[PDB]
Amino acid sequence: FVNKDQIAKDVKQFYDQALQQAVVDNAKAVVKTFHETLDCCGSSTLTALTTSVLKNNLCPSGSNIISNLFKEDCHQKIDDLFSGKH
Amino acid sequence: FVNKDQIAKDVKQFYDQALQQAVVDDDANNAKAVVKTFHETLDCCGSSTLTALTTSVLKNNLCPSGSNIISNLFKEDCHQKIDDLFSGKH
Repeated sequence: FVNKDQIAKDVKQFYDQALQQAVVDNAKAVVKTFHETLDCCGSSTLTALTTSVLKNNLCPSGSNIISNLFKEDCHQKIDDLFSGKH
Repeated sequence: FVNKDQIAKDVKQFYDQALQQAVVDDDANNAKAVVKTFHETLDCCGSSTLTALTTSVLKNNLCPSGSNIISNLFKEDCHQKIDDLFSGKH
C-alpha cells in the first residue's frame, strides 16, 4: 500500500526541487500551482529560495499568506494534505 | 532523484486507498478526512478507477456541498486533478 509518510516525503522532495528549479534560468508553473493549491509560499528549510519566489511573484496574493509564511509553509501544507487536515 | 511520474501514480493510489476505506469502514475517520481534504483541495469528487463508487461517495457526504451525480459528470475526476497538480496546471 502507499504509505502516508513516504508519499508526503516524496512530494516535499518534488516541491523542493521545483523551487530550486524555478529560481534559475516548467518549474515556475509547478511552484505557482503548489502555492495556489495549498495556500502557502516556500519552505522554512529553504529561506533563500523562498525570498526568490516572493521577489518573482510566485506566491499568491493572501496577507494570511504572509502572516503564516513560515508558520504554515508548503511542507506543513503537504503534510496536512496527506493527514486530512488541510 | 525525484520521479514525477512515480509520485503522481503513488498519490493517485493513496487517494484510492483512502476512498475505498472511507466507504466501507464506518469509523475510518482519518480516511474520510483524507478524501474530503483531497476533494476540497483539488475541487473533485471520486476517481476514474472507482466510477462505480461515486454514488456511495456522495451518500457518505464526502464531496463538497453542491456535488451531485449530474454536476459531477461535467467535472474532471481526482486522478486528473492530481496529474494537473504535478504538471503545474491546477
